[PDB]
Amino acid sequence: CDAFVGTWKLVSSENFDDYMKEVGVGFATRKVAGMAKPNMIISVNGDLVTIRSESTFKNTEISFKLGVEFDEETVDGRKVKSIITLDGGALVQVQKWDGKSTTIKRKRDGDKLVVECVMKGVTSTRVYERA
Ligand SMILES: CCCCCCCC/C=C\CCCCCCCC(=O)O
Repeated sequence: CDAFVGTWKLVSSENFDDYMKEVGVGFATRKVAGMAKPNMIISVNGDLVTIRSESTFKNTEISFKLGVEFDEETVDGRKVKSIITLDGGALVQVQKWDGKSTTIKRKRDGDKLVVECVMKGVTSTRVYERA
């Protein structure tokens, strides 16, 4: 997960609003949340990985052990159970809440960090470049 370490900047987003809507995010949040060009800061300390997202709207931060389920309060306000594992070079995150589930995969693609989100078939792709 050292290949993910660093600060990243959003450079392109595709279908993110559709994803949020499939997730159930409210109109206001979707608008403000989508307005953003958040920075993602990933760091590793021992077996604890931290993924931070910063923007003018809201900052988020989760610290976890890969493979151990934990509580996460998403940027849109959901309180979910997340599990993040390292598979094939990608960080695969699954969030579960109110009987629903969504997958967020973070992978390295060339010199970029690509975030793919999936909810009920609706998928969004966000590309980040080193800040
Ligand atoms: C309202 C969105 C809820 C889902 C948030 C998780 C998005 C994961 C995918 C790509 C990283 C996007 C940047 C992090 C979200 C913060 C957005 C913000 O408020 O600036």
